Amino acid sequence: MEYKSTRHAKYLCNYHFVWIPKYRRKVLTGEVAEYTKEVLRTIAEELGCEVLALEVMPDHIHLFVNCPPRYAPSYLANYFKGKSARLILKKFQELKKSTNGKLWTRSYFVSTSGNVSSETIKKYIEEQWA
Amino acid sequence: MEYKSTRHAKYLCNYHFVWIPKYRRKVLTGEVAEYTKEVLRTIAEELGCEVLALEVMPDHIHLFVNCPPRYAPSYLANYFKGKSARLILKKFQELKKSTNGKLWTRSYFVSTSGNVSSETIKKYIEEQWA
Repeated sequence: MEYKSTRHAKYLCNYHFVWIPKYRRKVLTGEVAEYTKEVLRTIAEELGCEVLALEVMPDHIHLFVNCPPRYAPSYLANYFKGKSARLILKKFQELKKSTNGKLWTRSYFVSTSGNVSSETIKKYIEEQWA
Repeated sequence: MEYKSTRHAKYLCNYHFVWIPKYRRKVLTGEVAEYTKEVLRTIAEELGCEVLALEVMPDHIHLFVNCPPRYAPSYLANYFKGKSARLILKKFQELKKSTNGKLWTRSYFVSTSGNVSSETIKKYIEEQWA
């Protein structure tokens, strides 16, 4: 698709993150559903990532993102999860109390994406040699 | 594709790294090209990454690795390149001379690979409940 590039590196790192709430389905809904969409969208940009897709559901979150090369997928997962937890619960005191603190589980799913043409490889090379 | 699992994360992280040497004059070939293809394999197993394709043409390396979520693309890119430089130079002192410790330029190309289908996502959500 389209490639970002510092003089560091010409890169394209697309990750799908996917994770679930700690207690089933009395949570990600209504204002809660939307603030969650707000906060992650801006955590994404706080780091320099781009939201490519983001669906929130009462059973799960699925956050598809483009991200600078300095970030480990693990760091990213724990970051989105970590800081969304803090935000949501300080914005919905109700939740904090009945989720006993634990809004997420300590598990996550991450999957890379993109299917790289042997043409752009050539491009990088030639526009490197020059 | 093939999805791996630690205690607290399910992952697939396929990256294509591409980088170049400074000089050209049959610098990556035969004697070298064989060791290059062999040290990167080594370094890959040193990190827990597992090589999915690796090609060494005089003009470019194209390593295609699947890696643990704990490594950031940068850290890997500098790791393969930096660590391979250090060895190749050692057992090819002739080239260390006709180069002055300058095996690669300080740029690189990384790109993610992999799809995600809905089936995949549900399956993960669906097995995280029990």
